[PDB]
Amino acid sequence: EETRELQSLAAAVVPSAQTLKITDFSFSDFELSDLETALCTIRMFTDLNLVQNFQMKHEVLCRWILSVKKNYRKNVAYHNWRHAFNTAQCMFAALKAGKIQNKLTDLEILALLIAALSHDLDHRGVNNSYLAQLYCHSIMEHHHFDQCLMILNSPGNQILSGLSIEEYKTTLKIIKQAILATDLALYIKRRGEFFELIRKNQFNLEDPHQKELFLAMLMTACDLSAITKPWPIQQRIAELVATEFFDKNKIPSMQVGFIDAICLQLYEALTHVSEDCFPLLDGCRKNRQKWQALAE
Ligand SMILES: CCCOc1ccc(C(=O)CN2CCN(C)CC2)cc1-c1nc(C(C)C)c(Br)c(=O)[nH]1
Ligand SMILES: [Mg+2]
Ligand SMILES: [Zn+2]
Repeated sequence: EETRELQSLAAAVVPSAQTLKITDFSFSDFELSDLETALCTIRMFTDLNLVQNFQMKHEVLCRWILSVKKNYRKNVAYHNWRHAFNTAQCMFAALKAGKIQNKLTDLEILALLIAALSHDLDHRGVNNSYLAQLYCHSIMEHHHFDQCLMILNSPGNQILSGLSIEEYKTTLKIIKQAILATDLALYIKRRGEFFELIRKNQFNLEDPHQKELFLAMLMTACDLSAITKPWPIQQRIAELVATEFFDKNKIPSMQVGFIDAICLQLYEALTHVSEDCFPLLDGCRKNRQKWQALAE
């Protein structure tokens, strides 16, 4: 059943980015099979020039995508492969349609796409604590990175084998920071600086410190990007979140609070960095109006 999936995936035609709607901010996966999401993932790698620039063999990338998909848990309502897949599509869309791609290096883009796909690996649900104890420091995100690394090191799955050891180490580090950044605690701590810098037109991507901060903010933006979706889609994703959160009348005001506290300023900030990411902010504002109206 596994080689069959690999055989079938490796033998399929990969449709264009246009055919697959993968450049749209309003993209939805509900109508896609797992196979189809795997094909969209290949297309994302190829059209970001990653397959070319890093000499990835087709069967290795296919196997890697399948390993990643398999290491999410289907029984988890929201934090599963479709969430990761959606997070990466949003990354792809921000890079392409959002014109973020030109601001970054090839290695940065490679790391971000891998991070996006890998950032919740082996997640067991927000209400699960499976522990050995010992608090935070982003323990879950460290686990996700560890799972990402293990897959990258797996026989037949080494899509980074084409990089030199120096490139490899640099990219692993970007991937690690990128995944660690999806800890909402780290986002809240590092937020203010990002907003402060933009507030004064002080923001500059050339400074390595600010580049790294931006990559962190970008990860969170894609991670949360379901609340930017067209209303019929957001309503449905919110169903999944609600299901995992309690594995419904207070939900509208929760969503408004979430949007106000965490989402709005982020998407406003992103749109400042790049005008073309505006549809994310527009979508987020549109969902605030819908949720608020429900809250009465
Ligand atoms: C849909 C069912 C209810 O979901 C939520 C409920 C509450 C929250 C909050 O963050 C609420 N608190 C309340 C206190 N406040 C300062 C704002 C933050 C987020 C969510 C939420 N989290 C997420 C992600 C972080 C998983 C998404 Br995506 C989402 O659409 N909603
Ligand atoms: Mg996470
Ligand atoms: Zn996530």
